[PDB]
Amino acid sequence: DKDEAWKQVEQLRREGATQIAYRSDDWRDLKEAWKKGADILIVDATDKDEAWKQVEQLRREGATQIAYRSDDWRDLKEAWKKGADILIVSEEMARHAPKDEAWKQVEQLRREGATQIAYRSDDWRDLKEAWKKGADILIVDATDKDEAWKQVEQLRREGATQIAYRSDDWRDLKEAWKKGADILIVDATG
Ligand SMILES: [Cl-]
Repeated sequence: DKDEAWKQVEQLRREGATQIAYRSDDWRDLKEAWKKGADILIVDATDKDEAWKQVEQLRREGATQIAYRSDDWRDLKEAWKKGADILIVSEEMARHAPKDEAWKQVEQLRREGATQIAYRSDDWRDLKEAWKKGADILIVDATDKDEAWKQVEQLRREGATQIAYRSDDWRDLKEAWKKGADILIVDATG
């Protein structure tokens, strides 16, 4: 629900968070979240066609940290061309053309100015290996909050510099933040 999701952004802003993220398929929803305190606007392209047009509008509106969630490297490339600077990928990307072709293609983009790769997983080893191969942002997606907070904590101890965590509940996001997460993704897509 849009109203409740926006409220999560607002409460996190009131708590002092400065790297709030917001995930939606709709640029108008993302623009409102931006107004309310979200700095990272995640365009959800997971089941949509030409979702890079959402990136185009957000670019026009003046947002500077637009992310694009896709496991299709050609689609991520087009999103980058349309103004996305954070490319959010997962294990599903290595599905097609095995031998890191997809990963390697997103790595070519990472060499383009401030372009960053974010890798999401619910699996610790997956996340660690993605970090080793050059992921800039590590999104802890385990739904066992106990396991997720242990992973946020260990990433901090191991020196990961941009740990992210996703929830539909600002209270969980605040707990992740306290434990070392810097990027707090409000995600009411479910
Ligand atoms: Cl995401």
